[PDB]
Amino acid sequence: AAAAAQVFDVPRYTNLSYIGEGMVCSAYDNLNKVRVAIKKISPFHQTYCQRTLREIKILLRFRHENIIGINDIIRAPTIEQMKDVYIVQDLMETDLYKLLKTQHLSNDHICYFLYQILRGLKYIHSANVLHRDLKPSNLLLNTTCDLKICDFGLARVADPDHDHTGFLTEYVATRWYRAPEIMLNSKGYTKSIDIWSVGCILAEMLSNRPIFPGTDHLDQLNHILGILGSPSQEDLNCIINLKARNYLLSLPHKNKVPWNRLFPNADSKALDLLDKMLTFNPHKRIEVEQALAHPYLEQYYDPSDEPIAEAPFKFDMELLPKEKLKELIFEETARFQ
Repeated sequence: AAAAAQVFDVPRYTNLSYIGEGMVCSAYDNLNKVRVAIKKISPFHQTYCQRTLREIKILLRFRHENIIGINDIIRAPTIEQMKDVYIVQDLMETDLYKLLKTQHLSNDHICYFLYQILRGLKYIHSANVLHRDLKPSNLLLNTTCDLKICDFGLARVADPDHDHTGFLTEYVATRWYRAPEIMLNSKGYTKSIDIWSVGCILAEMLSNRPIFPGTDHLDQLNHILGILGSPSQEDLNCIINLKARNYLLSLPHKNKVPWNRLFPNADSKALDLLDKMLTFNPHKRIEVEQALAHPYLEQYYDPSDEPIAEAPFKFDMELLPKEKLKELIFEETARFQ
């Protein structure tokens, strides 16, 4: 086996450079005569197996310019010999997290990046899937500013009928990008959770800093309400959950901070769209198609060039012992043999 730095056993993928977290390496593709990214996955806890299968099932079903594809999957010919799985993807120079650490974005780059995020999200949502962890780290970029959404480990089939839960239920997705209803009464099974996260990304593109950098579960909601202000009577009436409603009523009144005061340089159309993505009430929050159609994106908007999914996930993929998930992972990866 080739050792990277330990076993990283991948025929047609010759040259090799390490790059972060199993482990990830750049390599050269001898069929396609391009460098590629290869993720070594060794998942066979139950947690890692459910995540792995879900991500493979989703990525293999999706085909879209603004969603990372799976080029290849390397594994053993038998379940017995299958210990690791290698996932081959397009090599992308950077991500939006790394870009925003060092580079101011022009309004034209902001607009183009936001257009590609929403065009990929339109496809995702059309497949009845929620990403549930959209953040700068999960938006890959190449040297010509093509953007691809990655990391479907926390994705779920949408289920708005079963989205209700108790106050401060545990949640896994990244704190700073979590919609306020996650902290109040939501399992994150509605499409409006992804639109909130895109709004947070747009704000981050405008200022090179997270707009809601909460230190904890409730601090995150306080950061949100410090900008949005206290929710209206009507938005609180939508919260039936008593502990969540009473929590909101316990908070000091806060006035809205206008977007143009936070972002005095920003295009006013960008701020009008930001406002509509970062709406407290998920029912009033803009839908992905409405965001695409917003005036800020008018230079790009083309519904005939914004495809929807051929094969949406009609039903939940249910939780299964490891042995079954390993077997599922084996079957799902069979086409690359």
